[PDB]
Amino acid sequence: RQGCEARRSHEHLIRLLLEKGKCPENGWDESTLELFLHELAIMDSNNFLGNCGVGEREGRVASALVARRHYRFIHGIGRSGDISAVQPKAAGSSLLNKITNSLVLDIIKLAGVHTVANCFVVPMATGMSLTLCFLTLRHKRPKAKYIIWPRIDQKSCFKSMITAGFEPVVIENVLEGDELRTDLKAVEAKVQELGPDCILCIHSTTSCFAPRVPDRLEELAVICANYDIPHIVNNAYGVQSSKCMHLIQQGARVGRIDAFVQSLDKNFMVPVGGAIIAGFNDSFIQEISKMYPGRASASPSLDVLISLLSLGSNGYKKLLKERKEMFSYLSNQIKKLSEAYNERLLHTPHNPISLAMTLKTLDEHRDKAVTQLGSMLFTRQVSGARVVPLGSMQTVSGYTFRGFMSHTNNYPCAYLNAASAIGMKMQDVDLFIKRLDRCLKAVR
Amino acid sequence: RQGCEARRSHEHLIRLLLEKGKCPENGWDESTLELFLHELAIMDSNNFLGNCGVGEREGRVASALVARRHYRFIHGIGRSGDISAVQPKAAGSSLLNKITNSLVLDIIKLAGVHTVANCFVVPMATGMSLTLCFLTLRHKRPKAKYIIWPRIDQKSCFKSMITAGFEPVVIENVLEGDELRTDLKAVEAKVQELGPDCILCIHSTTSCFAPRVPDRLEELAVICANYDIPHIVNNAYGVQSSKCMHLIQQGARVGRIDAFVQSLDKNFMVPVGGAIIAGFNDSFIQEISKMYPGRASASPSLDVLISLLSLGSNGYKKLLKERKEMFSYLSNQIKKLSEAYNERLLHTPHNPISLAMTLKTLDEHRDKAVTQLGSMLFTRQVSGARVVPLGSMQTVSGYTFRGFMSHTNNYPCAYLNAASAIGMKMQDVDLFIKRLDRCLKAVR
Amino acid sequence: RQGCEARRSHEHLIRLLLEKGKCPENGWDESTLELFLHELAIMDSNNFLGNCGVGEREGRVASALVARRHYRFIHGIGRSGDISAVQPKAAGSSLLNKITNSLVLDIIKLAGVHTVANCFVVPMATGMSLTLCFLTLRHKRPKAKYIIWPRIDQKSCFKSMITAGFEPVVIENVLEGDELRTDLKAVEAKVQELGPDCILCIHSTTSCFAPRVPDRLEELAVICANYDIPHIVNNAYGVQSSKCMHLIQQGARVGRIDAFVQSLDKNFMVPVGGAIIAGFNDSFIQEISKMYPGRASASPSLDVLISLLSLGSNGYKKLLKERKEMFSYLSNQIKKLSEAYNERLLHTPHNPISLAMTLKTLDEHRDKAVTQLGSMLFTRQVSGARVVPLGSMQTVSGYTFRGFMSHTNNYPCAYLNAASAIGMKMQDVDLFIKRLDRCLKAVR
Amino acid sequence: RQGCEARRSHEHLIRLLLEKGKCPENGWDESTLELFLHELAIMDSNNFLGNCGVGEREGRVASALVARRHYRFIHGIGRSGDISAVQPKAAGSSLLNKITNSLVLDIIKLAGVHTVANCFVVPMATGMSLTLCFLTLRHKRPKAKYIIWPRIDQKSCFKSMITAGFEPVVIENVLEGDELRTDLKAVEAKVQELGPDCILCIHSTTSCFAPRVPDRLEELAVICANYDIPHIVNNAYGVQSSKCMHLIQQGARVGRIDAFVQSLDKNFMVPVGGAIIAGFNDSFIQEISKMYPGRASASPSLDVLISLLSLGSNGYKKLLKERKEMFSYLSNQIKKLSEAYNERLLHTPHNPISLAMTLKTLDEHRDKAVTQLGSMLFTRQVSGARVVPLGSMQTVSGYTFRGFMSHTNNYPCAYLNAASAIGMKMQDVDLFIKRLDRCLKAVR
Ligand SMILES: *Cc1c(COP(=O)(O)O)cnc(C)c1O
Ligand SMILES: *Cc1c(COP(=O)(O)O)cnc(C)c1O
Ligand SMILES: *Cc1c(COP(=O)(O)O)cnc(C)c1O
Ligand SMILES: *Cc1c(COP(=O)(O)O)cnc(C)c1O
Repeated sequence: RQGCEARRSHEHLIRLLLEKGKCPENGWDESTLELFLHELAIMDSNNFLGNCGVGEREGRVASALVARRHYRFIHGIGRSGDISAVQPKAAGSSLLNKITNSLVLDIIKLAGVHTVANCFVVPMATGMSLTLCFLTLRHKRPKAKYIIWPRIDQKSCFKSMITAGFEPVVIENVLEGDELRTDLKAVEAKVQELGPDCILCIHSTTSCFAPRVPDRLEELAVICANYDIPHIVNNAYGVQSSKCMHLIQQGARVGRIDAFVQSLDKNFMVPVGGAIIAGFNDSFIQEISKMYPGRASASPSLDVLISLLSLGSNGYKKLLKERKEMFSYLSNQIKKLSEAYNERLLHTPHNPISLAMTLKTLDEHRDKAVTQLGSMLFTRQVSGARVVPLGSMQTVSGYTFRGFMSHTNNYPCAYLNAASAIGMKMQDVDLFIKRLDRCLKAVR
Repeated sequence: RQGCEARRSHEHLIRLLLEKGKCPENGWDESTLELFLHELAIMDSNNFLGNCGVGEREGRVASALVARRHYRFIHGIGRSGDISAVQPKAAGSSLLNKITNSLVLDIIKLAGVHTVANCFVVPMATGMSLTLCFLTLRHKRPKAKYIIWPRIDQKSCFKSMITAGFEPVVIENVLEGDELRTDLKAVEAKVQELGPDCILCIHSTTSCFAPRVPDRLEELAVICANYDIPHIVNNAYGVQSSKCMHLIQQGARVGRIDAFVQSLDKNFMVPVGGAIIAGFNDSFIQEISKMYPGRASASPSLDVLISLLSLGSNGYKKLLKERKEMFSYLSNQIKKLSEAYNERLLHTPHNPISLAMTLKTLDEHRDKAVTQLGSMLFTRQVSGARVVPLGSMQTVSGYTFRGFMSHTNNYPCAYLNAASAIGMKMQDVDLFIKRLDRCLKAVR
Repeated sequence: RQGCEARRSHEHLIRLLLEKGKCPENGWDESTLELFLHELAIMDSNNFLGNCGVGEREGRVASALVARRHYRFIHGIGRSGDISAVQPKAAGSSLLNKITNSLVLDIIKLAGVHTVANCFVVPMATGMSLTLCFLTLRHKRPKAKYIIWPRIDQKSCFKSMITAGFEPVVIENVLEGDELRTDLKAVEAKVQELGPDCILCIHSTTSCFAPRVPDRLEELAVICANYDIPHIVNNAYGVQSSKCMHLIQQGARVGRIDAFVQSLDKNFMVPVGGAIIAGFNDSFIQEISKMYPGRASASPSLDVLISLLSLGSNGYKKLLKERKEMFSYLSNQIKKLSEAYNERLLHTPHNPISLAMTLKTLDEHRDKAVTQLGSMLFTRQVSGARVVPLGSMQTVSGYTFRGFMSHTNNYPCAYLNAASAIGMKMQDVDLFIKRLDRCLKAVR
Repeated sequence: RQGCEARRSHEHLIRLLLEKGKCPENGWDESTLELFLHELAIMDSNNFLGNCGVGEREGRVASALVARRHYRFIHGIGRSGDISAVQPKAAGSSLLNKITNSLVLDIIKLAGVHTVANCFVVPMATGMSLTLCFLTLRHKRPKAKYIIWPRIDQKSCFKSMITAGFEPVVIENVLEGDELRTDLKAVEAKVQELGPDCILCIHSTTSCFAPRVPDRLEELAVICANYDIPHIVNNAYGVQSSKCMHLIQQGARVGRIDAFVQSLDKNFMVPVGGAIIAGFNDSFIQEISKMYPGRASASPSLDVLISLLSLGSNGYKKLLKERKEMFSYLSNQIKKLSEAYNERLLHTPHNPISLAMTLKTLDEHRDKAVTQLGSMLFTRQVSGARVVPLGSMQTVSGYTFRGFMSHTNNYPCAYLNAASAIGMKMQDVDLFIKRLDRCLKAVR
């Protein structure tokens, strides 16, 4: 009796997801969730009882291990041409995809950009996703050859411009105290020296390693609005930061932001290889969508859908709150640990995720020591702790960087990065701090 | 006693996979396979006991459902810039990826291209994968604007040229009996009318729907070799066909093939969204690899690795043999079924996968009937049976096709497609034939 | 859409199960099966979304891996008063239990005992289930002290009588050709000698190792009926035999059979640990059930339900046909191998499952050759093959057997056992034959 | 590389388990756990790559879903002669069984009975396991006919004596304040009256529903020792109580305790159906084990092994601490709620798990108000909450109880039960309190 009435309780919660398309506040139980997924998957034609297929793409699976791990979703997302089209052979995977995007939109508002208009998950890394942005803009701006780009030493966002077949105009950053920041004069100087006509867009970055900080999106938004140049923001892991997101929201408010791009794995704790393209003008975001040729994996969407339904927005809020606390906590431990070493926490207030500590007391010249500290942390099972020494030469797609990983040619000292990224735990910091200590003692 | 000695038996079979990198002849038991995968996954730093992470990309997972369905592989494939580089934080996923590619190479030889030099799985559809080919060629051929392309009515392979920012030079096909084939005169005519300098490459297609057939790769290979123009073959679902593959092998032999591109889902019965880029010149295939910006999903590779280890090459040989038999069987049933309807099997011998049956006895003009047959098969749970009526106008990225889906502007009659793609079963044909019959009777 | 009409299809198969309680003719698809189970599990109170529990047995599960591997079925079957009883806290578990027993009833009819009245799965193996039968009979026959038992050398069925707290009266078998068959005169003599009121039951055995054969149930059914003594049949792995089953059907037809018991795993290829108790007196089978104190595991019931739902009655029949055929094959092959060694196949026509080959030409007196042969096969990973030398002495629970494993005190010769049990494949026979020959050559 | 040194880490934890047989202090990671299990399962002969089987019990599994959900453990535990015995065909199952019993021994020490000598998991629930105890005692005391049993109203433990084939001698409890406690004088009187040789055992009970409290085991242990009678303790859910456990430890210290039995699920949050039999005479516990006829399910053993390996001893202690605390909380909260309704918390200090609240102010004589209250809570999805009106009459196995569910013939008042059992959360208490108040307001 209370049996089929128990079902209704899960049902109410699924109806709510579909009819409003926002995250649940509290996460779903696994039971509700898997129920939901089986429901969807049986909607796909490959999962019809007594189907017959005489096509070349019938979603036949050879290995039951493969079918089951994908919850029997096989046909991917989109149609032949358009990636945002309801697949006629896959009603269930189409709806998976629709819901997923909707949930992600919901979170992006929740995270600080309450005026975001439209977004979609794309099964590529952030780099290739940025590239798809550029490939779309080419068709809108025939004359353009150049992408203006405030320097940031990440091989993927840089390569994305070159993979799209454009030329990066590398605007160095300005040292303001400890921070490396947008050189607004140099940016406007280039627009004029090259002409709005010849600029594909300005390519800015929020989330980054200190001592760089998030670009001055407000001012760039204004510049772009004025010269009628597209603005594309690399927000790889900025969704988890209130500062980064408000900055984007304020940019949209006073000027022009055409699209911002975020990594799924970095913001949602899922496997690498997916991303979100998002914007404020609905039709442009659709256009980037339609520029994608063919059907794409449904795997990244499924993960994010699974992850958000289990968390609910309250669970994501909790991860965000804890990242903020873990950031303060990591900073204070590094203030304490540095002072003890006559090093200091570099003063980088405009960067809310990443931190840097001086390594001035290390004789890199005589006995490579900054570098020896590098491999030492890796072996001692510390990861994500980046060491940046002086005088790093790296070549990438032909362009040579001087001072690579410091986002500038001559930063005053070598330092060490650490970050409070989402899902970090207090044990992470304490182990890091203890192991760091141990490592320092063995070098100086 | 025979306990730890039982382990050695699985071990021998894993050692064999690694030391030689070819498929097992007979498939592995699931036990060996999952053992193998757990082994690999524990090699990834995110799965180290007592790891600490202070980075922004630590492969943290929020949902255990997500971790487990990916066998705990989280970090994806490649490094920041280069997709073929051993990820230092993911030794296990790097090796997964290496082995996967190696296995796929092994199969491509087994399938008919015994001189293939190098290949790699890429987590994008075939369309975007073709696009990555073009984006790579741009940098090698600065002057090029045009891609010469023997017509084939598939929105994705066509869009791939435009997404890469080039212009498709659409070479119509020549009607030779029932077959639509490469117009070699028109192709060479364009090379000269435009100049080798201005051609990015020739973009040919093997696997396709009848009455088109695989392009004359031999002759095009010669043309491309002569005018020093790159040759890029769309082999979307050709791996499963001995004719298609030998054709590619013969092309490489007498001339120039730079890369050929295949869908994972269509050739290996896995979820959509992945592909294989392959070639004969090692360094070029590496170059396309390095053109990809950022880390990519490891999901498609895992599926193909899982699928091939379970099948072994003998299992794949068996699927291939059965596709050939199911093709004969499907043809004979359609000869019988057509003759009974005063229709006929179109004579399309050079096409080994797809078949077509005349629908001349259908009054599309008066009562849409060809089209009514279309939705009717869909509702009756038949899929992959394509109906192509006369006078189909479709626009795609600006270009309008006249006679769309017939690969020509004025094909002599409407017809119906059916194909023997891999993993098809005799029940598929018989259900198709029965349901087709039922559908015809209700229209004529 | 096509999507929602899809669920309809699976609901149809499920509805049909619930209504008629019969096995599907054709196996269910995994998707339908897992859908079905998820519906059931959400019906247990521990899986309710709003539930709060303040009891001692609330179905709380600590480990997700444990929860998930049992499809979230936690409460077991029954109530502490009866296992046949519906659990108020677990309507889904309760439903699973009823469905299972119903399907199993179906298959017992299918397999040859078309007049079975009642049965139930009990999560104890065949031995303890026989004990549960004797324990029930105790309260029905206060004076009874003895169980009359035609000898079969298997420790579980023998211990069952002692565990139940009764005294086995071992009745020797009578050599007839090569066969060991029931000594009917000796059985009726013991009845007469001890007096019927002192006999708890007669305990017969159908399935058994050659040269023994299924007891003459018809004659025993007659004796039992005439002397008004309970007849309990050990049918551990007789469900897979039309012969054994027909013999039980015949016994019920001509005389008296109170219960027969079968192993879940031996007859249905599920893990060890469950059984089925069946009978013709519905009231009496209910009494054996109600004699069980407390709740019981639902795991074995779940295993068989999954198995029968995936195989369908057609799948199970196929296994039974394949078993018959492998029996002829294994037999012919052993006829052939024995000749080459001047041994022969013992003629045991009345045993449909198990075969015996003479080992008369190995000198166990002079050199363990028989014994060696056993361990030799064991090391070549042949399992099930049983070697029986002359004059084995085994004491079980204080009772000594001469010629243990031969079911008789003095059997003509040493022999080797081999059987065709459900799921055996030709490879099994060929590998066994090849390895036995290699082993025979070694010892000689 | 770092990868191969990784496996080393998990092997270390595994080695430590095998060597010492103790619970890990900190829980295992799933990856280590699943690695471990896979190693074990490949050690069973049914999982051998080269195996051929020609037997009746070869571990063949028809369904992959069944195979996989049991981690490919198929053969069960033991041999048909003894369950403590190593299976030659299943070294991994055999190993799993030994490890499980060892961990469980560890936890029983941990939980308070530090002098336990021996135990084993048996895949029967607590009732049948008590039966297995009486069945063993039969052969040890041929004259014994009676089981002396201080009354506790729970049908499983009562039926266990009857199922075993003995006659319960029900000893009424003595009202002491609000509590029902053992009537020691009446117990010793029955011994004297019936004679020790006619008593199979005395059967006491620790865990139980308030107002009953754990039997005075110390006094009973003394009596039992003096009169040389076996003492069997029903400890169904007492492992989670330091009090109940200390009381068993004390009884063993001062007098005689032959075995005590506990439920797997009630004490370890695994599914229903398993139990643990433990004692201080190692030889005697071995006899209870060897009295089991045949192979048994390994599922319950697997559940607890997974559970204890994931929790670790630290995890289990945390659950026990949380249970104590929720008891105070639930108690204070019930003290508060009762006052508002002019009811009181019955004073039952000696019962550490279960609480009782008076329902003296509801007129069950006039209007089912007590009974209504029960069904009312049931519909608001409160489970475990038990309502006990005055003068309930229940006949179990032909024995009639007055005031059934109250453990006495005439208890002062109707009351409501609530318990803090392992895994209870504050939400449980708050939801129960809120809903009980809403239900109390309704009835009045
Ligand atoms: C499948 C296929 C493609 C690739 O399509 P995607 O959806 O991008 O994988 C291209 N051309 C043809 C003819 C195809 O069949
Ligand atoms: C992660 C990240 C990217 C994107 O890298 P992918 O590997 O392509 O996802 C780009 N720029 C920065 C600063 C990043 O942190
Ligand atoms: C749980 C319980 C039992 C055992 O019940 P089963 O259903 O057989 O596991 C026995 N006595 C008491 C007091 C119990 O609470
Ligand atoms: C299998 C078998 C049994 C039952 O053995 P269990 O291990 O208790 O399941 C009983 N008698 C015979 C002849 C058997 O083969």
